[PDB]
Amino acid sequence: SGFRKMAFPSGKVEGCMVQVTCGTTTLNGLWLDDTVYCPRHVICTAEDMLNPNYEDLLIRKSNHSFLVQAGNVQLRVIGHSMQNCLLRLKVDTSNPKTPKYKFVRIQPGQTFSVLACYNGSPSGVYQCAMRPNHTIKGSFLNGSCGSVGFNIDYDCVSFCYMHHMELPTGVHAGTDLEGKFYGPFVDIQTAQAAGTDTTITLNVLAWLYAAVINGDRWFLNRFTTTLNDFNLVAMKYNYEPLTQDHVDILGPLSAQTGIAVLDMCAALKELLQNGMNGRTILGSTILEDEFTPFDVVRQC
Ligand SMILES: *C(=O)[C@H](Cc1cnc[nH]1)NC[C@@H]1C[C@H]2CCCC[C@@H]2CN1C(=O)CCNc1ccccc1
Repeated sequence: SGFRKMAFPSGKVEGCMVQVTCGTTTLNGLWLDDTVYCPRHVICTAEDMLNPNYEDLLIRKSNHSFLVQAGNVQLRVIGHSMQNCLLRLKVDTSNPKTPKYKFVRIQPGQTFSVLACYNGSPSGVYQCAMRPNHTIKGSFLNGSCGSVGFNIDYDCVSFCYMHHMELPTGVHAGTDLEGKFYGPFVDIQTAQAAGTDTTITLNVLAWLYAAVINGDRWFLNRFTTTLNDFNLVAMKYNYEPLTQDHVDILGPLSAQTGIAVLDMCAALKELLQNGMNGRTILGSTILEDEFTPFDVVRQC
């Protein structure tokens, strides 16, 4: 019993973290086989950042402009190239701790584990959701660029996020491991806004199932609804529409608890319309939207 934010074990990813320095900037990189990936902004000076022409900045650099350190071992840079908003540095040593891995582009609403690193050194691990507005609500400080987000399936690490920046609102923006930003952002030091966020309805419902699996039942009722009248109320409270595909995804949880999806939906409508009246669900007064159905099943 019990239900916690739970990250994947981070060892496989820890063995890939290195330190990358260019001039006086030090930030993290990811060392897979004979390649190190890091934010290309590592090459910018204070002035360059404002309005960088990265192709111009990079052609001016050479292999010895980059220092890569793996623990206290220097790795020799023998090649460099641009990979959208990442640099790809080729090193003379293949990482012997390279796990089975792939690069995935995470979708809105999906979760991943973040390994926050400073100076090439892992510092903490936590779960985050890709927000509908293509930001993550992380916890990152200066020096954390290059920190990665990942999931694990069996043996295989699926890297999905590399951290670039914090927006003014205090949320975070970064790239996939092909170097393409999530969302409308650019790697310039200018104020950028994200779109208006919305709540991840599928995840809220999953969490409500988790609550029931853990014995929190007060918010259940016998009121029911159709998918359409649920959606009308969702829209009013800035919740994502719920689709039949989403309903289907909740099938196993629904079968496990004996609570039909639309009946839980009726439970959520009531929670949205009248609040909680001083009570908690899994210890929270907030409707939690960063556990997916999969995170619920895997844990409960
Ligand atoms: C990187 O580690 C940091 C991540 C962070 C900070 N708080 C939470 N996460 N982001 C660095 C930040 C943003 C990027 C955006 C793209 C262009 C470069 C820009 C550099 N950033 C700075 O804060 C720069 C601060 N001054 C500075 C000047 C010269 C060289 C390095 C840094």
